[PDB]
Amino acid sequence: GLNGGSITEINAVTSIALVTYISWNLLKNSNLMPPGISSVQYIIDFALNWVALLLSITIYASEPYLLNTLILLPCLLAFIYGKFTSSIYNKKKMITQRFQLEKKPYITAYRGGMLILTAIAILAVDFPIFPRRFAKVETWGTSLMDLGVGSFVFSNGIVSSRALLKNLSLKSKPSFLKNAFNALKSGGTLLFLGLLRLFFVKNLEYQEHVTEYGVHWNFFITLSLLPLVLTFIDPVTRMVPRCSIAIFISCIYEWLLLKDDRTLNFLILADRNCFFSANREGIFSFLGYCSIFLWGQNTGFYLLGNKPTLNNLYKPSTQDVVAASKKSSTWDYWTSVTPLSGLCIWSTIFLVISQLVFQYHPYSVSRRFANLPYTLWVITYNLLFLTGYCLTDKIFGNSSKVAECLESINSNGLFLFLLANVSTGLVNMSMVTIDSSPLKSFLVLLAYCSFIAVISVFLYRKRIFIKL
Ligand SMILES: Nc1ncccc1-c1cc(Cc2ccc(COc3ccccn3)cc2)no1
Repeated sequence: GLNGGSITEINAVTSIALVTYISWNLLKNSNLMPPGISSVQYIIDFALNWVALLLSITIYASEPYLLNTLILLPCLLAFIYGKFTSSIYNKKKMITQRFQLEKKPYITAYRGGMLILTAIAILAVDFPIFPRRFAKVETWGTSLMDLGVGSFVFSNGIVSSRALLKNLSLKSKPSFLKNAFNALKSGGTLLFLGLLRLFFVKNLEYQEHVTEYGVHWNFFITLSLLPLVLTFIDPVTRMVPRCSIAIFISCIYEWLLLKDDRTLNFLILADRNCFFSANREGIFSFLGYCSIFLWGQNTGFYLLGNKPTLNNLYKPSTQDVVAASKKSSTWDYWTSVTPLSGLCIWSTIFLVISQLVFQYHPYSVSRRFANLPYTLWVITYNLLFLTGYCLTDKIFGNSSKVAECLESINSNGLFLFLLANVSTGLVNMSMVTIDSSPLKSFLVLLAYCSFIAVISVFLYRKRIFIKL
């Protein structure tokens, strides 16, 4: 585990995604780049999106800051050059238009960057050029490979918020059993893949990873099982908002963990004799994952809309606020917000709460147990990133297509993820990784990235979408 590393290094390493996005937008608006599409656009996109992240993670991990400047300062200059070679929105349209869901570019960029980072890190973990401080921690610590799950849960909750809103828009309430069947149909593929991976592990008899998730439990099972519990709870969430339920669950879990020490002693040093004693880690982390999913849904609630609505800060509503504005009170005026102000409010509240909790916590963070500080840290980081991406989108003024690679990876995330896993397995069976000198490993990584990018672009261009 090597105890991991500090958070500030993690933020400095990850900011490269946002820096590259800003540089790409500047290059697009610089007007020098020729109008028709050609090899130049593809080369520039590949260099900006894939090569920069790989350079940040492995070779230039020691000095990230300098790298960022070398990405931003040149492009900006080119921008100005365009501005020297060269010597609408309607309120009535908003009033007349009803409530519909609208896709946003920054969400696509966010998901594409997340998926690319993961795909790179999965293969990069084996080679020696990858720094050892970024490896996953054993019991207590912070590392770059602990934020991958939290981010995924947050994004899935944000996405499911749109299904919630669309269901609410319908005039007839669907039956509860129909909702359960829809959840089962959604989770069937993940459950089937989990069982297949379990059987493949039986056949492999590979190395033990018991402390990670237990004898039988796995990430796919939890991902498939979350929605069923959410639909079971939704009846209660009708009477009180989701945020209060998440707070209550987290408080109960933390009190149970902290009131005494025998619970920790049993959770850490117990024998594996019966089934419950065999898979304790996954069962106990399920509560934290549920809390993260709930907060992600609540955050996406007002983000995924197209126009401001009444009390969209914590509740799904489709009505209009201007009619209320004739005699709007203080509460109705404060709570009904546009996406940016709501993001800012939640960000500040979570920052202050996280600072207090980190100040007065006796233990450290832990991924195995998914205690309170871990969830707080994940939520605060994700909120900050999302606010940055929204601010960039707003200042650049584009509203109402992001780079090609981001859209291509976003379209077929699951299939490309499985293909990436298969390719990493094959390349590991190909050669001995720990032997390779740095240049050879870098060349191998470059070839693998090129192959994946070519496959993704070819799949997207022919308009073929595969769902597994
Ligand atoms: N190894 C894994 N296994 C299973 C699951 C996941 C992972 C995993 C993937 C990563 C790469 C990574 C993704 C997301 C983020 C934070 O989110 C954003 C959003 C926008 C821009 C930049 N980052 C950091 C780092 N690290 O770990």
